[PDB]
Amino acid sequence: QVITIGKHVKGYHYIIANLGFTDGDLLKIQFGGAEVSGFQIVDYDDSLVS
Amino acid sequence: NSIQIGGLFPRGADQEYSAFRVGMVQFSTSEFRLTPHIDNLEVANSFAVTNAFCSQFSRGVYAIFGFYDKKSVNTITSFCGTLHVSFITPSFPTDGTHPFVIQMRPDLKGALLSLIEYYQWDKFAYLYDSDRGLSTLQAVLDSAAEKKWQVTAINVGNINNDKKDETYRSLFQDLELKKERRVILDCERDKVNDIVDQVITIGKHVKGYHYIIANLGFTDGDLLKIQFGGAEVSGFQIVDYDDSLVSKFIERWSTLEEKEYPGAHTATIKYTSALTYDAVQVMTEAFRNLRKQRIEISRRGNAGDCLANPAVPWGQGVEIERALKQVQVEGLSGNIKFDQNGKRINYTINIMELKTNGPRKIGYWSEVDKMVLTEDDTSGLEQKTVVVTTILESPYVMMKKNHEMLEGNERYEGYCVDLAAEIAKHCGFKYKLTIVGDGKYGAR
Amino acid sequence: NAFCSQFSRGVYAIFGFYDKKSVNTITSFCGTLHVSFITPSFPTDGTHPFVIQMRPDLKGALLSLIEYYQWDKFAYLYDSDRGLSTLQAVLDSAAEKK
Repeated sequence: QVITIGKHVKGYHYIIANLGFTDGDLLKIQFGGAEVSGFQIVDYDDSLVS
Repeated sequence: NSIQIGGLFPRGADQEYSAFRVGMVQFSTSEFRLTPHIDNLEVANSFAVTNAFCSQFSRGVYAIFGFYDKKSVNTITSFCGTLHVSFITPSFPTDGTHPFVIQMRPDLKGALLSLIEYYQWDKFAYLYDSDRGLSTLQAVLDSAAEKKWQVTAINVGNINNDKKDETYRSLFQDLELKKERRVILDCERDKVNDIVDQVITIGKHVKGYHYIIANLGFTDGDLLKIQFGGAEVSGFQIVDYDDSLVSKFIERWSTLEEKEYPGAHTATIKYTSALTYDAVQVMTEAFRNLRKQRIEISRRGNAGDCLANPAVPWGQGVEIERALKQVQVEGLSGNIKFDQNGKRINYTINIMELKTNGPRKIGYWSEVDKMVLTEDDTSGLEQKTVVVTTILESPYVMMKKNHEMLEGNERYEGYCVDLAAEIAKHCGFKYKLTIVGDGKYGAR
Repeated sequence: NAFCSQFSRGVYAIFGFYDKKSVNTITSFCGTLHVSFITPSFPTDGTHPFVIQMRPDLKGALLSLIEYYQWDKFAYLYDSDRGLSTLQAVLDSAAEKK
């Protein structure tokens, strides 16, 4: 609904409050203009993870 | 009289071919009938055009119908002038005035150059694809040279699909080198549906941008995802849905079976499909008139070789074409008339601009009467000039010496005249300077 | 008819000129009938098989020459009858080179 009204442009900023910040669709607003930041409890670069 | 006709469809035009069959259901009359030699074949290979053309010549059909390619437009003109075979197309308009060539798509350029001037533009980009022809592209640069316009033209359709993600990101940054706000798009509806998604991907649908779609089915694509974007997108309709004859057909169209007619169990229709349905209305009227004229078309279907040297023509098809251009009926495109070349006249296209409710009409453009807006003042809020009362006083309110040539708030000068701007500067309103009647300051 | 004549002759190579109205014709047959054709006329656009051409391209030298003359603004008269690929090509660089 944000990208519907186009509020992903430069000047906006968004913060997601969970641990799987990378779980949802981040791709459609990857090139939006705003800045979206979050967290990981899980690092994918670990051996035991990989 | 079931008459040998010829029909060549590009593979995929099934809604049109359904709408062809609807007009075949609708406009087939009692006495004379049609022998549809349907050719659902590709349009790219002119050899494949050729063998299918010589097939119906070997069939000796009395009319050929269907679409054509820009690669095959010089092919079919090289034969319809040659073999004297009257062909009818709904596809894009031709350039050269060719005989035995009938076309159903009206021109767009006269309304469009009106619309730019109606929007009163000076500088804009212009994306386009070569595959539809370039006569519009050639035409606009002429007026742009005349109207000193600064036009950026970029062909886009030769980009492959396999990289059709980053080329655009490369592309619109190049438009942001000049930071463009005014874009005219002229491609396919699907190409529009390709590119509009990439715009909303990078979010260039916000306020400040403006887009113009160069087709007749401006309302065909997804307008919904950018209905609430911020930019302004405007276009045209050859087909007005509010007509009775239209709405009757909509009741017929939507009630069709999707399996019995693919792509027909829908609310609205392609305007291409409308010209298909309009053509048979003409095409029955054509064979209607030669029986009213009592003209026999009694010629064999054994027309010989198309490579007969020389292939002898037959002048009844001259008279067939002669009776075509006198046809004036009412269809989904409305009133239709021809020139001496089969090119359409006496047509009128409306202007449709996407709004919050959706698309809406503001005006038309007749074929000769230019862009006349049709006037619906739905602006329920309009910023009223407020009433500023005062009285003539040096140095507060003094008449300008040339108040006669001047007008309104300019005729009044003095100290307070400066101040009235400042509050209007600060409080943003509009106003009108008015004078007290009796010339008194005021007492009970 | 002249093409099908030499096909009826079954000649081993066809040679000569062509039109911009017939360029889509001959490509629609040399790809089809697999007949190697050679032209000296203007260069083609699509990479077509069985199509041999003798005229080299002009656009790479010409865009060099404008930059060699270091230009910014100019008129450009042209005729459609030779093709328009040069016209399409220059507007791309003109958009790039403002």
